[PDB]
Amino acid sequence: QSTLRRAITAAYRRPETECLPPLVEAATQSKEIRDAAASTARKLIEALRGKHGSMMGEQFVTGETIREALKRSKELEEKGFSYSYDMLGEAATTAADAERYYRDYESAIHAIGKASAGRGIYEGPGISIKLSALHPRYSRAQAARVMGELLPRVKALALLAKNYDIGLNIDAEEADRLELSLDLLEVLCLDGDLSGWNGMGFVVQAYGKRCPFVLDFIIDLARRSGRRIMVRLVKGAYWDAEIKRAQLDGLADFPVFTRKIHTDVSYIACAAKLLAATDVVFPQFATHNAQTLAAIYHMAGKDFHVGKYEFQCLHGMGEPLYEEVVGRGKLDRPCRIYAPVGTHETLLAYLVRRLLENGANSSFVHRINDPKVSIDELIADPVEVV
Amino acid sequence: SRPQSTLRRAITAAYRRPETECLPPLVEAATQSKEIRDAAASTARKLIEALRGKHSMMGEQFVTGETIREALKRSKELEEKGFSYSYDMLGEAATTAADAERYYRDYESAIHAIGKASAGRGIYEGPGISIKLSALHPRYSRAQAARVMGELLPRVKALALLAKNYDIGLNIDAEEADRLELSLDLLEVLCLDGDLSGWNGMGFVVQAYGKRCPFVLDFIIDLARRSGRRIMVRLVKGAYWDAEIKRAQLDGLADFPVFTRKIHTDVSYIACAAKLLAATDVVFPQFATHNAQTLAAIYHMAGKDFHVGKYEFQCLHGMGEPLYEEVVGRGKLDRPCRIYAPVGTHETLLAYLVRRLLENGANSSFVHRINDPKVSIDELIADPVEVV
Ligand SMILES: Cc1cc2nc3c(=O)[nH]c(=O)nc-3n(C[C@H](O)[C@H](O)[C@H](O)COP(=O)(O)OP(=O)(O)OC[C@H]3O[C@@H](n4cnc5c(N)ncnc54)[C@H](O)[C@@H]3O)c2cc1C
Ligand SMILES: Cc1cc2nc3c(=O)[nH]c(=O)nc-3n(C[C@H](O)[C@H](O)[C@H](O)COP(=O)(O)OP(=O)(O)OC[C@H]3O[C@@H](n4cnc5c(N)ncnc54)[C@H](O)[C@@H]3O)c2cc1C
Ligand SMILES: O=C(O)[C@@H]1CCCO1
Ligand SMILES: O=C(O)[C@@H]1CCCO1
Repeated sequence: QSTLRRAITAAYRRPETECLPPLVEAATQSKEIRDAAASTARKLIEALRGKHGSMMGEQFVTGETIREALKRSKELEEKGFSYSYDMLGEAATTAADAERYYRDYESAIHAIGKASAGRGIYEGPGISIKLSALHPRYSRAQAARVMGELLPRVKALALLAKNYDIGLNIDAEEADRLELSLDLLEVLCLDGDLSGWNGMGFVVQAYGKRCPFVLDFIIDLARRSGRRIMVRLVKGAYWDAEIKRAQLDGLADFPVFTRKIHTDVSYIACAAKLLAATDVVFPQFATHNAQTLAAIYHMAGKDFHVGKYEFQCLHGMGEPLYEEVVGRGKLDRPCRIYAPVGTHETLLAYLVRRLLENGANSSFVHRINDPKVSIDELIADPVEVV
Repeated sequence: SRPQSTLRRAITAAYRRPETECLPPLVEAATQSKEIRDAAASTARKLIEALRGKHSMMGEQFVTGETIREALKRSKELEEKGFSYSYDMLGEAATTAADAERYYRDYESAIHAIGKASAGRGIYEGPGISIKLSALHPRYSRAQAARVMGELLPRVKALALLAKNYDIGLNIDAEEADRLELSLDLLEVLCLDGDLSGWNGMGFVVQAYGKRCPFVLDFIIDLARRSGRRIMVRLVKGAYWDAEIKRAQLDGLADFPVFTRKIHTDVSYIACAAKLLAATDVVFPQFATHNAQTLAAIYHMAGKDFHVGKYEFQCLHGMGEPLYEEVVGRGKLDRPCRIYAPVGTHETLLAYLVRRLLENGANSSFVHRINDPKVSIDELIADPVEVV
């Protein structure tokens, strides 16, 4: 327990109207930055609108096996992309399923680590894992017991990632498991067996009210532990399910925002916090929204080196945008592709979240193709609109 | 004894009966002769081979129109070929009274439009409507059945009266397993309501993935006999499987209200089809499926005697037309098919579209397996009843 942890717990269901003022202030940019970002966003969107899958989900899977996915990665790697591979799987319901997912992650780390061949955590590939894949009652058992049995499995995977010097990211799932996953991150960052490795990564969801306070805790943890934690800032993939759970629970105040523009303001405010902490954390700005991207690109300033920060996108969604970003002819910033690996069976749940993401009228990836939506609207600054 | 005590006790007893105890009577009822199985395999092979010689996640292909007027206009082409329609004004799980009132008015306006378009074609040849009870009562899943019944019954009765006045079909869609009992009690009250006399358009869905399915059918067939209504019965597998599994896990159940082996649902469907085909005097069976093997099995089970009004097939808009173009029509199988036609926009599409992705994306689904290079035609035409 700490002042930083208390701020997280107190924010869990803080009224939405009380959450917004500090985010609005932090997301407010100078006129020079706003004008530059609007110019960059317009250029990106005009390029996107010069560009343009089925329910088999083929668009979203990088390969059936890690061997297949690694072979298919060379073309984009020399263009300036990197990869984070995800062996598909989540919400294990039996011990056998959790054991199989563990074996999949373990085998992937060996293949990815060998393929990395000493490129390190920024220039080379990494892996993403879901804690719900590794424990058979992740959401239905007591958090203390879940973390206790989960810890040795995650530590063993992190030790392999350290052996090869690759990144290992913990994906963020449902809101009620944020606290458990954060306790696990803290144990790992204080574990001397992992010293000298900066590959531990952690996702924080800007649609969540606790997001800035989680970031304060992580930034402080990185600074005191000496681990340069990789922090993937996302909006969030489970919004519809969080709303349904909160409505059923009789909750007046939800753990997530209910207006999309509030999530957008939260993201920019949290990006400002991360960009002020690049000494101690490695921010990873995961977004397909060209306005969000352009804002961060200008907020980050003129100084850049590989390892300072990166962007990220999902395989099958982000390539049109990021082909306008990576490379010396564009913005010369790197992007890491989240690359699902698996069979069609393990793909299904991930596909549902992609459908909720692509099919929502509020999503950038839907609006970019909507004839009713103007470029002027797409480049709007969320602080100015809210 | 309480009215229908034996039939009602059989439904309740089946609710969470162990799967292994449910299956033996279904396997026997679903067993067909070698001669019929050979003929059905030949028909299924032809249908699948056609399904490839003649021929999106965002699901524009699943919605017939944004308004009922638009949907009705777009229906003329397939009606000309011999298809019929059941229109669904998209929307469900009303969270407020205002939402439930909005959906009620959507349905009411749709019945007037569909009824005008029907122009006296009647309940079999002409279009109908499908409704979801969760759209018409706020917190349908949460409120006690006493409060839900007392407010929902007058609304559904009013819609049924409008459908009677135009002589069109009005079908109650089946939703989550925990609302089966309420919906069935509502069906009974409507079927015994003299104000609806002379109209056979009331319809009801039964889900063959549910353990209660044959016992619900027994209750419905008996209800048809005592009410004098020829109840339209849509036999489906079911659309909420993934959600039912998750809910039963969170409910702490040792035995779930749905089957967990996919071929058990197939056996259940065929057994229930045999029961319906033996009761066509008092119910109108509507076999909703996109599975060519299921379709062929029922086509042969039904035998050589057919007339429009005996039974029909059904399919979802954007899924079933390629298969049923090999079914409807004299040179094909000469059997009718009704298309379930959603009407709405992105604001009301989400829940339905999720169920379509889970249906189309699942490795166990026929519509996925037909495009799977690892699945032989032999496997697609195999009778699942012989596996068990
Ligand atoms: C590489 C990568 C990794 C990711 N990892 C994770 C992860 O581990 N865990 C996770 O949960 N997400 C993760 N995400 C995010 C998620 O999968 C979506 O991709 C992301 O939220 C889309 O945001 P955007 O900026 O591209 O799009 P935008 O269109 O700008 O934003 C869409 C987002 O807004 C939010 N939203 C929509 N409607 C509302 C509303 N009414 N009220 C409040 N908020 C709303 C949702 O978060 C939605 O996804 C990841 C994304 C990427 C690109
Ligand atoms: C016109 C029409 C109307 C419909 N109306 C309704 C309705 O009101 N309510 C409703 O719930 N459904 C309804 N359905 C059914 C549902 O929407 C699907 O279309 C249907 O279940 C798919 O069955 P199939 O025979 O086409 O395909 P198949 O591929 O043969 O069967 C797939 C089905 O098997 C079941 N299943 C999958 N995995 C398992 C498993 N592991 N264990 C047990 N069972 C499993 C599911 O029911 C799944 O949909 C309707 C379908 C049609 C065509
Ligand atoms: O699984 C999901 O949908 C998100 C995107 C990638 C990681 O977590
Ligand atoms: O809504 C659904 O998904 C099913 C199919 C049509 C009616 O009920």
